[PDB]
Amino acid sequence: GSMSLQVNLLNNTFANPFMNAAGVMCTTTEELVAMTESASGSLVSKSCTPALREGNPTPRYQALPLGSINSMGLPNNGFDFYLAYAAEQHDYGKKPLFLSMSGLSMRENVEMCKRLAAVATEKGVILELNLSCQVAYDFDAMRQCLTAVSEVYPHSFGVKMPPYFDFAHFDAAAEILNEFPKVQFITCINSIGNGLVIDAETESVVIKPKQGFGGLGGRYVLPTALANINAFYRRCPGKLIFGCGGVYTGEDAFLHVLAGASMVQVGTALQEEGPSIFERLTSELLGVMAKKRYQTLDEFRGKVRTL
Amino acid sequence: GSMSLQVNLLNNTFANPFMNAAGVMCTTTEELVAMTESASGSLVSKSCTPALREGNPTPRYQALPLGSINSMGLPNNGFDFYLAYAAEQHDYGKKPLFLSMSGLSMRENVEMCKRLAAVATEKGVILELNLSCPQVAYDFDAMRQCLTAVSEVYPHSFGVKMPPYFDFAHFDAAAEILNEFPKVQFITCINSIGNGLVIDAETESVVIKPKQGFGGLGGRYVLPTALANINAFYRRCPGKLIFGCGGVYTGEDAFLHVLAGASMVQVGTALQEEGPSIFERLTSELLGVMAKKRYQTLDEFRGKVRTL
Ligand SMILES: Cc1cc2nc3c(=O)[nH]c(=O)nc-3n(C[C@H](O)[C@H](O)[C@H](O)COP(=O)(O)O)c2cc1C
Ligand SMILES: Cc1cc2nc3c(=O)[nH]c(=O)nc-3n(C[C@H](O)[C@H](O)[C@H](O)COP(=O)(O)O)c2cc1C
Ligand SMILES: O=C(O)c1[nH]c(=O)[nH]c(=O)c1[N+](=O)[O-]
Ligand SMILES: O=C(O)c1[nH]c(=O)[nH]c(=O)c1[N+](=O)[O-]
Repeated sequence: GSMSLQVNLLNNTFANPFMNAAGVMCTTTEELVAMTESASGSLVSKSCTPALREGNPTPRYQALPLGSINSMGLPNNGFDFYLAYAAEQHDYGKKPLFLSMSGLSMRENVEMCKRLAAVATEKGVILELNLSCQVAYDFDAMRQCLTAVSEVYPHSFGVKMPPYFDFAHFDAAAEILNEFPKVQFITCINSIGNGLVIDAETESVVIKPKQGFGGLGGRYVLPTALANINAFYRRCPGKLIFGCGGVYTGEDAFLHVLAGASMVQVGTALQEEGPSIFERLTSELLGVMAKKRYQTLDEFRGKVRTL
Repeated sequence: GSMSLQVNLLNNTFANPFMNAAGVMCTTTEELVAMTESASGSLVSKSCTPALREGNPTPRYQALPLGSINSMGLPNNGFDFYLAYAAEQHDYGKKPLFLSMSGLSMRENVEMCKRLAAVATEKGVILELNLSCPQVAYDFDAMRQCLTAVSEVYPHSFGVKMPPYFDFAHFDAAAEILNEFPKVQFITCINSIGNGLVIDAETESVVIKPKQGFGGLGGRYVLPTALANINAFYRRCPGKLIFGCGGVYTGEDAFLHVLAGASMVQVGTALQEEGPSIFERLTSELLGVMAKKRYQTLDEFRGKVRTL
């Protein structure tokens, strides 16, 4: 049986659906290069602000048996850096590039988008707009953010969404997203926000910022991620869903795709394993498909059976 | 060292902080009796509606390696039934009783509370008002109005069962509302992480029937969210007690709930999977944890989680 993890979307061809989750292993040149050199089908740069940010005091990330918790504080090299990477450095012959943007205000997103436009046009970098860096838990702030970006940014882009936890919210968020035809992918999900990990041995939290509260990733978040992927897969039929959350194995990735994911992003697992993980994941996902007699992702994407 | 899991709150003494989570093993008489006969410090009856509800088509619960997912649909024997249990059958000599209430409207809650009042007065049953039934607690206006309406007609302290929140803006907003109501003397954090979707890779299907497979997550999945909420509310509602609920499988998990601020610790998924004998193991495990850590009482470390 001939098989393929190839994905075609956004006027690009991807060798496989895998890419890093924004913020994981994608902050520095070396990381971006490592992601480019990896087996991943794509990569996305660390969510950027107009200027570099040191981020939060450490420890600000902690790997856990069931995932991770982090309150990084948006450390990044600043927009110029990621723009320059996209404009001059990235080898688009190897794989497409997503640039994650997380302006701390509408104005910042507008100004970065205005500059990104030309690089997107010339080089084909694709914006993933981080709406979940809060913003998308305020549907008005979300609408305004998307409106502003859509107004100034003359390309399709995607949005990185925080998880929602009820249909009213799935419906409200989809309704808004569907109002913006430039939003051509939706990445579900960012962390499950503000969990609190307590180490029983130390009787303390495990990250320093925010009294130990931080975003959960990893095994914790898989059913929430699947819920969100599928929810928006159903509710935004005009749009692609990128899955993100709880992917450690080809099998997990298979679940993302069944739920409706086109690309599958890997955060916590990648953080722990390094970009070699993509060789394992592609292999595993092919293995899963082989055992299940699938040849292409199209054959089961979004086809999760309900009862 | 002499150690105690005793908890004292709302004019009651509890042998230990453990109780079932509302909805787990507390729907029928047999279940309520078993929970009463168990080693638990307390119990709470299945969230009730004014009339019986058969709930959702099955399968509507699935135990999972990392917890559970359910969309039960509020199956319950109806308020009269739980009121009768509280009025006539429950052995208060054994342990205090909580009655979970989940009217589908403000009016329903008001009408039940009107009737619950006398029984609370007479027998000392304590209301846990479910504001997170699959959503009042994700609508702050509704929440305030609901608490106002209930507070108007219910002349007793009670607690509220909250859904998890996921940011400080919501912890603040929720806490601000709850702090407006002095009758709200405890807050139970948390109900399920709502509307997860479990997909069985083997069957390529969801695992519960209602709502296209979407359902509330419990168990290991939810512990850091539960701890976050417990602690968030513990911090923001200093005049209230927090009951922890979410992801408790061991005395160590319970120790974490208490460290985060919990007074009572509710056990849902783990209890579903192990039955009420779990309470002997949990009390034993928590005591063991405390002995190792040189704590004698829950007071000593409740809410004392160290930040960096
Ligand atoms: C250390 C770390 C940094 C992250 N940085 C970003 C980021 O910059 N932008 C973003 O949209 N998400 C960021 N995330 C969230 C991830 O992109 C992903 O949504 C989340 O971790 C769930 O995926 P996982 O379960 O594979 O970890 C970060 C997560 C981690 C753990
Ligand atoms: C089968 C089942 C039924 C439940 N029924 C109720 C209920 O009637 N009222 C309520 O407030 N919560 C209900 N819950 C939520 C639990 O009370 C608890 O908030 C949640 O499961 C998290 O606890 P856990 O991790 O120990 O399962 C139910 C949960 C399960 C799994
Ligand atoms: O703190 C982070 O960098 C972070 N952590 C996350 O888990 N998700 C994010 O979106 C972000 N962010 O700021 O873009
Ligand atoms: O569907 C349930 O019974 C259920 N399941 C939960 O996980 N939480 C609830 O509050 C409720 N409820 O209706 O009261």
